[PDB]
Amino acid sequence: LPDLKIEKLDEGVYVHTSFEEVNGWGVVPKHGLVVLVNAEAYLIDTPFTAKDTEKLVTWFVERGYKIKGSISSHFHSDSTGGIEWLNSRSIPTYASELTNELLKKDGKVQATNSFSGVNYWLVKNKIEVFYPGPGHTPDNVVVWLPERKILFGGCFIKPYGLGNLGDANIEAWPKSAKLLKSKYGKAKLVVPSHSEVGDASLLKLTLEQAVKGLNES
Amino acid sequence: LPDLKIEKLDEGVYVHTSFEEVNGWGVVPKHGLVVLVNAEAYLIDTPFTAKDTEKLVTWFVERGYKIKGSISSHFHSDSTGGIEWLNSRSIPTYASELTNELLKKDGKVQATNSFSGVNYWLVKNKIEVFYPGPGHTPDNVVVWLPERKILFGGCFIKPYGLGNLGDANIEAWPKSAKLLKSKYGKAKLVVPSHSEVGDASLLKLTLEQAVKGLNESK
Ligand SMILES: *C(=O)CCSC(=O)CC[S-]
Ligand SMILES: *C(=O)CCSC(=O)CC[S-]
Ligand SMILES: [Zn+2]
Ligand SMILES: [Zn+2]
Ligand SMILES: [Zn+2]
Ligand SMILES: [Zn+2]
Repeated sequence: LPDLKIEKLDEGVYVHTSFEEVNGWGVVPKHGLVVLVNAEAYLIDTPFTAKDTEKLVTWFVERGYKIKGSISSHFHSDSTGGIEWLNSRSIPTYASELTNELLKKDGKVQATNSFSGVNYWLVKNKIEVFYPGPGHTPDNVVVWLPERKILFGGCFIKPYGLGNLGDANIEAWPKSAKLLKSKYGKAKLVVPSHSEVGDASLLKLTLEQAVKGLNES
Repeated sequence: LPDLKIEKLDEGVYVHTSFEEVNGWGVVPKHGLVVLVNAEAYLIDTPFTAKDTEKLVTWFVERGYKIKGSISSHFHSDSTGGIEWLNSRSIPTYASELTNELLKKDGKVQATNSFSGVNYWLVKNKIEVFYPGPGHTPDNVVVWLPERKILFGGCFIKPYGLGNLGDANIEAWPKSAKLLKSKYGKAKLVVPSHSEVGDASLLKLTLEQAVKGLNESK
């Protein structure tokens, strides 16, 4: 129910929070980012709804920033909710190939541009996308911002509990978390989708929950 | 929904973590400490509920420790949630004079013992309470453990964002963070209520947030 929030996180980096009812978890807040790249902006994950997606887009257009593109970390509606609206406005949308396949599998609108592999540059030297392997979902990817040493973990970063295991790969999660931790331990900030912001320690906490998660199975 | 956990942070120093839903912030983790003193133990902040408080108290008595007393960093329930139970079970509870006055204004059970001023020693040469001035709340105070160079920052230490500003004093917070920074810049470990443990750098980060808070508010 709470209204969308837009808080500046660091120079050129904003955190947008939307809220929505989630079967069994009640009202859950979702964090995404809006990266500024020379008068232009990029959305890292869309708000749950098309309305909040537009409010977000509009908020930044009024501040002088054209929306150059949007990237979704995984297929769950809390990262892809506003893709139909964005595409209708001809705004470039991106998602991994695995993500679009899952979106198509569940009867959802897909991103216009796909990509795959270990690393992919949405924007050279400014916005990099990394795939640690299956965990929260088979397709989950993270977003790295070299300049600000900021990492958007999305729904892969689950420091206090693995949450929604509906599409989780609990067998692979610990291996994927190990990979992510050694790759971005240099992170100054880690932004989770459902937890508050922290540092590189959130990578360790996630690894422990995953490990715990598999043992616990 | 996540269960209460008690992890050893140092020698004679544990970190208790409890969770609870908070409108607008989701499932919020809450850190508090448990300092040991000769088979005795003091509670730094209490879990949200009486039940968690009970499990906490037990885990330690169960280990052969007497619960000498408890102290709450500020009035929000994530610090005073179990004062009712601690009093019921006749256990020494402490809260600042301003804290007990706010608890009383909010129709909440107060702490048996109060205290005022800048510095107050819950335990001389071992446990000290300090009041940096208004910030996260008009009453927030911190706890310093001299014998370990460990400072429990409380909900005043908000290194990556100020958080729930409902009772925050935005104008005063930056000066208080300044005072706090210098006063305890010699900390080896700063423990936040809602973030992971770190070192003195968290004092710097908090100040920056506060300042960005006041500038961002005018
Ligand atoms: C973590 O998964 C907590 C539940 S929020 C949710 O399930 C939305 C899709 S990740
Ligand atoms: C910091 O305030 C994060 C939210 S926790 C809260 O608002 C209740 C205890 S201060
Ligand atoms: Zn998800
Ligand atoms: Zn999610
Ligand atoms: Zn508080
Ligand atoms: Zn708090």
